[PDB]
Amino acid sequence: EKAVVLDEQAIRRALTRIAHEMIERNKGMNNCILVGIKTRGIYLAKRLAERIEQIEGNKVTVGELDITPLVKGADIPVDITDQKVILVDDVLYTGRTVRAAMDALVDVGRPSSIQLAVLVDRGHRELPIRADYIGKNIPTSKSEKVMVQLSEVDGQDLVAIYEK
Amino acid sequence: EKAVVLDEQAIRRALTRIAHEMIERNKGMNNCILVGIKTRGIYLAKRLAERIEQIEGNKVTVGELDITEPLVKGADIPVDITDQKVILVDDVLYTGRTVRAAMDALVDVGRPSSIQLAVLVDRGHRELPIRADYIGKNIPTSKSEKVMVQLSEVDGQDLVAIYEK
Repeated sequence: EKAVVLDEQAIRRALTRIAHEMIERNKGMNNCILVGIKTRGIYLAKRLAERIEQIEGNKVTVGELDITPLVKGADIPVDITDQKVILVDDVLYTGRTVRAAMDALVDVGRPSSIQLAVLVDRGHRELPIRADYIGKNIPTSKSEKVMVQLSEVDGQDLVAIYEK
Repeated sequence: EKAVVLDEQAIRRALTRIAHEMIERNKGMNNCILVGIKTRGIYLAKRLAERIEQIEGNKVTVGELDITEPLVKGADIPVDITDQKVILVDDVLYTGRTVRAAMDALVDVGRPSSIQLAVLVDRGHRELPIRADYIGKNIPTSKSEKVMVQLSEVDGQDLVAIYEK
């Protein structure tokens, strides 16, 4: 059983607000790198970069990590040394994918700091990891599953909760 | 320049409240392991263990990670942590970089079911998306300030101070 809890318009509004918060907290996002995780993180990062560029007239670099968890691959097209990185995640749940991402980036890139932006936080963390920017908090039971669909890969924009 | 911002009594009152939150969130703390970090984290863990035991009548296992860029020197955790709840105990949370390394050191020894973080003081200025689950006191600071915890077991008295640049 499935329920739609954010529709396209809710997703658009959340991303616009997150982009504003990124401009407020990171001096207009000059020199700060967005790194997507999971399949849909990179597409969220690109959407954010576009919103920021439409305001600041600058270029916001987007990279990605390929994580199962094990970091199996990466594409980060600038040197992140001493730079601000923001991880972009579709759904924050246990935090274990974020931890894998974080350890790889500190180890290989020596950024000055790493923040976390998520479209949805579904709670039930298993590590002391919290998002800095959040589209929507969505309370859940343990047995529920939260999924994000985006235009670029699934063909439409929505967030759904699935029951057991 | 130094300023005392928690005295012995404030520290005692903080630790009593954290022990209560730990009992509420972890089913009375049966089978949950406290792991201290840095020099004073282990002493804070033992104090918490004692307060939880005075209520529950149970045994709360205490372990330690030796961390000195943070480098993990070693560990002493006297039970298997697999599928168990671990709480890291930190004196001062600042950038989160020690806590990051500690989480790595745990996973080296074992595969806990979950890890939480209890800190006496949070001074802000994180550099990683790492936040404490239990907090004695939030102490706002400037970047250039330093926060230090003294405990009786090592320093000879209990206090928290801020040092200016």
